[PDB]
Amino acid sequence: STEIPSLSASYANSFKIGAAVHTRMLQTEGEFIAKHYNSVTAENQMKFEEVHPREHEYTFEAADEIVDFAVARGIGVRGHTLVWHNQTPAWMFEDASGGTASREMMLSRLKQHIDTVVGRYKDQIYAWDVVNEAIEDKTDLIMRDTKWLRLLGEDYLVQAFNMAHEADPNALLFYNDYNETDPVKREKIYNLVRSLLDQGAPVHGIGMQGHWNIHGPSMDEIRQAIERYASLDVQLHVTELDLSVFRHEDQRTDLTEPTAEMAELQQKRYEDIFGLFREYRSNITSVTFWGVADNYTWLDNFPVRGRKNWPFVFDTELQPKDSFWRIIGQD
Ligand SMILES: O[C@@H]1[C@@H](O)[C@H](NCc2ccc(Oc3ccccc3)cc2)C=C[C@H]1O
Repeated sequence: STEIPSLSASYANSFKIGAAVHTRMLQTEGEFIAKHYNSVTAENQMKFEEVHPREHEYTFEAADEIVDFAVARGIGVRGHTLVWHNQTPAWMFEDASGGTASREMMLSRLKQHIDTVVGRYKDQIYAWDVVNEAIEDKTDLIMRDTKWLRLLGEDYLVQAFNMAHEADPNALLFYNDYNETDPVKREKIYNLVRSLLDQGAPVHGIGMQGHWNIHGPSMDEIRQAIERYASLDVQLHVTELDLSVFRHEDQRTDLTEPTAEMAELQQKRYEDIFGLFREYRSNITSVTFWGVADNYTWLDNFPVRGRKNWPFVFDTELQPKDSFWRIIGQD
């Protein structure tokens, strides 16, 4: 579209290159997106609260527009989170008295939601994040204490995957999570999917969120996670990749642009990462960035409200950053 090669095309024989999108960027960044991405994920417009605000009311307008945009351009679409403890309306977990919904209610409601959401795009979504972030970060805790686990039951994951698989048996069903490289959590995610496959659950892939930063995880840590998850004979997708220039609970806030140090480390960081992905392209079939360009990122408001970040290879003006050129695939 100017002087830079299509990022997605440079990986056409390696793995998809995708981005998290929102309908608001389609009428302005649609061309840029179609040029550089052969996959898209709705950042939020396909989550439970966004498509099923009320029990008897579905609002698919936004998600439908994203799908029409992609499908008409040969662009793949990943469905994000059907079951997650966040961005899920309260009515789903409540009964008529405002009390907690029963197991039977949870099941019938989850069934209807899945059939409607997954069934709507039957054969159009190549991959669905069936369950998102079910494992704890606490060293001594395996399963995250959520309303799905409490009101539906310990088999809520098996339930979710089975219902989604019936709504569309051709879509790849993924289990998505973050801090997937941390040794302790890695083994928990590994044992989860492992146990699921053993139960006969239709889980075909593990989603490595990739919410990393210019300081970690290291190459070796990512390498072990890759090989570990891959050994399960499932596909691996990097679903929400971003490299924050800030660390956890970062105290810095006077930055209008990355420092020279940040820019240098991020550039080298992206190079090493995609170098690693190419090495494992046999296991990785899709790599999605949680955003299009630095002009917008969910990180600008999380975990610090109003703190600008620049975690992508494209800058605020949609121009390729130095990291872009170091990430161009070999096809
Ligand atoms: O849907 C994605 C989601 O999967 C992602 N998880 C990453 C993540 C998970 C937990 C987390 O931890 C906290 C959550 C709330 C409050 C404090 C910490 C921080 C990031 C975030 C972006 C969303 O668009």
